[PDB]
Amino acid sequence: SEFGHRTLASTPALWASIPCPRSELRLDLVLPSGQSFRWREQSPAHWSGVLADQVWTLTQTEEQLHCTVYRSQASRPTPDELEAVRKYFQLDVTLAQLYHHWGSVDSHFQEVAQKFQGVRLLRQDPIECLFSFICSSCNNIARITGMVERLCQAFGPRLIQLDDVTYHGFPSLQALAGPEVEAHLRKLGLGYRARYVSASARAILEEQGGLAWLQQLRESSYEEAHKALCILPGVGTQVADCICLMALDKPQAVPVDVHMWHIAQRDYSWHPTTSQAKGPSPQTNKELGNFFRSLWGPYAGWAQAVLFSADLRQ
DNA sequence: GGTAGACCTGGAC
DNA sequence: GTCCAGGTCTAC
Ligand SMILES: [Ca+2]
Ligand SMILES: [Ca+2]
Repeated sequence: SEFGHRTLASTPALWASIPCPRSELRLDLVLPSGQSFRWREQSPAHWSGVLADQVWTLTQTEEQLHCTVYRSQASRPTPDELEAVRKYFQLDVTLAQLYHHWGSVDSHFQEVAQKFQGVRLLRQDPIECLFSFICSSCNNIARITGMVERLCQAFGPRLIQLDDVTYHGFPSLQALAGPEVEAHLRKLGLGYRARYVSASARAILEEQGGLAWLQQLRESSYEEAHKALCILPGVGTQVADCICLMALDKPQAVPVDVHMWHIAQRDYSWHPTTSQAKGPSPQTNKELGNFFRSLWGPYAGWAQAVLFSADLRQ
C-alpha cells in the first residue's frame, strides 16, 4: 500500500539493504536505549525516525540492515542516502573487535556481552544531542522522549506525515533562542528544563559564536570539548559527557549517573579512593569515570553503553 | 572547598 | 501520597 509506514513485506521495491550482521548492530537494543529519543517501532521490528533531515524506517534480518526512506516519486534509497545511514550507525567501527578487547580485559564485561551483542553508539547531530540531553536531567527515558517529541513538534520543521504521525526535523538554534520559547516549553511540560533550553540556545548564538563553536568541538580534544560544553546553562559533567560520547566523537567519554554507580558497586565492588564522600558527588563521579576509562580503554564510552543498555532491560 | 536543597512531572511501590 | 528517573546550579 502507498500509505502509512512501510514494511519489508509490504513494499519490496522500496527497500535497500546494508550488509550488517546482527552481531554488529541490534536496533532493538540501540534505538530505544536513551542515545537518541526520536525513533519509534511503529510496527514489529520496524523503526521510524528522522535521519539526516529525512524520515526513514529501518528493520534488520540476520545479515542485512534494510532501509527505506520517505522524501517526489517513491523509490529505493540511493547509495549516498545509504552512506548517510552507514555513518549514523558508525558501521566502520567494528563492534566485534571492541567486544573482544573489552571482554579480554574485563571478565565481567565478557559475561554480559554474551547476551547483549550489537550495542554501539549512534553518531548524532550536536544540536539535537545537546538539547535532548539537557532535558535528560533528573528524568526517565520515556518522559525524556515525550518532551523531545513535543519540542520538535512545536519548533521543528514539518517533514512528512505517515498515518497520523507528522515527523519534524529537530529545531534550529535560532528557533530555540526565539522569544517566549521558555514559557512555551513549560506548557509542553519541560519543567525547569525549558529555561535551560532557552538559555543555552541564546548562550550559543549570543556568547559563544553560534553553531560553528559547537561543531568545532569535534576537532577538539575530549578534555577541551567537555570543558567548553559545561559553560552552557543546564549542562553539567553528565550531560557534557553524553554529548561528547554521542555527538562529538569522543569515544572515551563516560557518562556517570545512578545506573553506572549501581553497575560500579554491584559488578565491580567499586568504591571511591581519592574522595571523601561514599556516594555520587562531583569528585566521586570524576573518579568513577577515570576508573572505567582505565578499565576499558579509549572506547570506554562504548563499553559503558553496552552495560547501561543491559541494565535498562533488567 | 565540598555539600544540602531548590527546581518540574508523569508514572510507580 | 511519597518515591523516582541518564542532573544542574548555587547558597552556606
Ligand atoms: Ca536521576
Ligand atoms: Ca553549566
